Amino acid sequence: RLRYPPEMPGAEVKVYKKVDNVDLKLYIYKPADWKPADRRSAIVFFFGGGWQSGSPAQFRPQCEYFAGRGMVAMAADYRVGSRHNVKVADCVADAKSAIRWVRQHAAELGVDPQKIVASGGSAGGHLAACTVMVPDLEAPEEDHTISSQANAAILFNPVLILSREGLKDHVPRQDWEERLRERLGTEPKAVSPYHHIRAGLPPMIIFHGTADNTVPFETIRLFAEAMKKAGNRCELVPFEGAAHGFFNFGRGDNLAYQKTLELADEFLVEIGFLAPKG
Ligand SMILES: [Cl-]
Repeated sequence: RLRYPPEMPGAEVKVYKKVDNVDLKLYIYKPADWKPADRRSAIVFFFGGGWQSGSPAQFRPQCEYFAGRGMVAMAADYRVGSRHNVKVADCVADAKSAIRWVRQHAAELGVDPQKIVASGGSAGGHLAACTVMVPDLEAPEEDHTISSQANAAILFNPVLILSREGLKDHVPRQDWEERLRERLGTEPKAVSPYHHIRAGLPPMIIFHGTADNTVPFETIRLFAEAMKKAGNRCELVPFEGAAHGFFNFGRGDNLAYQKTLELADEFLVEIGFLAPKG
């Protein structure tokens, strides 16, 4: 019941990438007092759906929230398996193309090109994480010299471990890695945020349910532990007993929705991307 293509009432629509004969769109929400020479922080949301399905509609409520707070907030479309027959590496390239485009067009968007936040849920959280910390896998036909790298991330139960290398798997299952290579369209490590943990990365906040049966909470704890040891600001907010998707607008009386927004907001204030309320 999440429509594709979404209505996105009140959004300005921009095509950020043309590829395989599809126009990939950003649904852009500006604040009421937006003017062209502004230098606002921006946020780009990537929907979840296993890199197979989903809709930018998922993050419309969050875009409206952050536009109300003075950000240029947007939800990005990206290619997925069920509609475009792509693999995960393609989705990653699209997400990188979105951040590049916003940076490239920062002036006309009224945006500070160094305050661009990547955000998303599950598979889309994975994409957001890739824009912050995984090297580009392919050179774009558009905007070649602009960085794709986001300046911060806000992740809603992301997928962050996509390879089993350097883990405590008791037997070598190189076969599992070969199968992953075929599914992902590249070497699994090359789209596995966990395998790119290093010092000097942009800051992030992660919301994850401790009862998540799709993405184990322990994968996220490992990630955050390692990020902190590398000296990165990586705030892990557990939601005790919560399941995958807990944060969505319309779930559990919107309590987790509201809480994640408050905390994401405080994060952005903490890192200097938003003015304190008032
Ligand atoms: Cl779950």
